[PDB]
Parts: sequence; structure tokens; C-alpha cells
Amino acid sequence: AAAAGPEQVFDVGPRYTNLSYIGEGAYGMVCSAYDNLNKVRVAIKKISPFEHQTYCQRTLREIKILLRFRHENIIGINDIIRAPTIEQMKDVYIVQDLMETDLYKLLKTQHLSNDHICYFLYQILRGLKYIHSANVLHRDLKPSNLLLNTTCDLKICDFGLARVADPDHDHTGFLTEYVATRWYRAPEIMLNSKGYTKSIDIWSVGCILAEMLSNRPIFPGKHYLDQLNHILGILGSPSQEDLNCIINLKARNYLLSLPHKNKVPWNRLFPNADSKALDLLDKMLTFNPHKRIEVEQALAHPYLEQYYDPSDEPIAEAPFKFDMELDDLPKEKLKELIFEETARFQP
Repeated sequence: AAAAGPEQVFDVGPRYTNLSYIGEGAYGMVCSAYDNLNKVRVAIKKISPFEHQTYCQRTLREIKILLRFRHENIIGINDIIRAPTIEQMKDVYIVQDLMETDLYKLLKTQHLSNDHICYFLYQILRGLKYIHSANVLHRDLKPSNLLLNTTCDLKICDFGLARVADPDHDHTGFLTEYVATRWYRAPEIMLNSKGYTKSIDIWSVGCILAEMLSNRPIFPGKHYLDQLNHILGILGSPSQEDLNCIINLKARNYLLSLPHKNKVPWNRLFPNADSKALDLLDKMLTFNPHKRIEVEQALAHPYLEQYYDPSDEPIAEAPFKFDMELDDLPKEKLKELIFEETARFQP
């Protein structure tokens, strides 16, 4: 009579009973379980990250942010289970609210009414307003990072690529490599941006809105440059004014080498869509990042007027800041920090 386990080792102690296997995404296994102290069901992710410094970094980054954020539309951490000492710590179990599906799975099977689209978009932007008010960027918004329950409450998860906004350090070269999901990448990422400003998240929300309207990705590039050619195929060739903002010579001259394309109007792509939804889509999917709509303006758009209420759309109490920088640290110091962050949940 000892440690529990389906398929392998999943020891989660006095509190959590009645496990059932759910899947294995990026790094570690997921299971449901019965929280005895609160008498609800919950999700538990086993993370085993100490053997690769990249997983350690995403794990700490995420733990710090989620512990400080407190918002209805952002996933919480209810509990963290690890060994009592640093030498015995090989795994970490993260306990979160159980959510029945996500938007990726939902869009594979269901078509959405206009009321569902409106309300889902509202909740995304309400969550995003809070994230942006703390000066944080998500950077990997996509349908599988939007979790849903059976009553249609929406929560944003997966802050593994999140960063503090830093517009003064956004510029980079043409064709610089990028880690986030290709189909939801803003055009400036392939041209001149590292993705350190708020406008990259708004682009991704734009993509998600199009996907909710039609059940398929709007810019399904097969590789790094094909992504850019999908975008230009719909939005058309950028104007002189927009081109003059791109100082980077290699990017500008690539863009000048392409044949002229006219904008495809949105109502040709989405003939059943509400007219106000297409007007918002258009302001989100703007080629120039500086003319792209901000989160507060999107919330105040007519499409969302039955929900918009700024007194019920909280902002963070203070801006978020990493004291010390996680990109320049070895896997042994990271382990020790994960240990320290997770101390408050120890009996």
C-alpha cells in the first residue's frame, strides 16, 4: 500500500483522490481528480522540467505571473505539490480549476452563433485588458489556450511565453526566428519586431475572431515566409505611409519586390458575419502596429456594447516586474527559485 498511479507515478497526497487520465501536451501528463477539502473536481498537471533549462524557464515564468494575477477570465493556480526538500524534488504538480473543453476542440465540431462569438470575444478582451494593465504580454494567444466550461465561462491559460512589455527594445532584423504559433503571428514579427509590444496580442485576437466566424484558420502558412504571403493576400499590398514606418532595409525591399495585390473585403470572406464584427476585425487586423486598435478601444466598440462596462472590467493594482532576468540563468538556480515560489503552499 503506497504511491498511486495510472499508466505511471502520480502521487498527489491526502487531498486529491479519484484520478482519471486526460492527455499529455507539451511537457508532462494531465489528470482530473477529486479535491477533498473543497469537494469539487480539479485539473492536475505533472511537470518534470528540471532536466532541460528551457522547461524550467517557462515553468517559473508562468508560476510567478499566475500567482500574482487574480481575474475571472484568467486561469488560477489553486495549489502546488512538490517534495518537502530541494534534493527530493523531481516533479511539480500544478493544481487548477477543471475546464471541460477549449476553443480549438470546440471549433473542430461546432458552429457558433453570433451571441456566443460576441460573449467569447468580450471575455477574451476583458481578460486581456487586465493582463495589459499590468504591462504583461501573453504572446501565444490561440484557440487551444482559451479554456471553456459548459456554462461558457472563458479563461486564458499558458503564460509560458509571456513577457513584460518593452517597446524601446522591439526592433530586430528581417527573418528573425520566433517561438510562438505560426498562424497567429503578427506581420511585423517576420519583418522587424521581436514581439515586445501590446499590439501583437491584439493581432492574435483578430485571428481568433476570424476563426470563430468561419471554423478555419484565416492565415494557415506552411512555413515562416508563407505566413506573410497569406496575410498580404487578404489585406493587400501595404501603402507608402505604412512602408515608410519600416526602416529595416531588407524587409522594405522584400516588400517592394512583390507584385501588387488589392485588399479582399471582409464581407467577401465572411458573408454571414455581423457587420459590426467585421468592422472590429478590420481594426484588429491592421498591417501597421501603431494604427492597430488597443484593448480598451476594442471593448468600447459597438459590437460589444451590450457587455461594455468599465467599472466591471478591473485593472491590476500595480505593474508587473520580474526582479532579475530568467533568460540568463542555469537550470540549478531555476530549480531553487521554483522551490522558493512554491513554498507558500507547503503545510
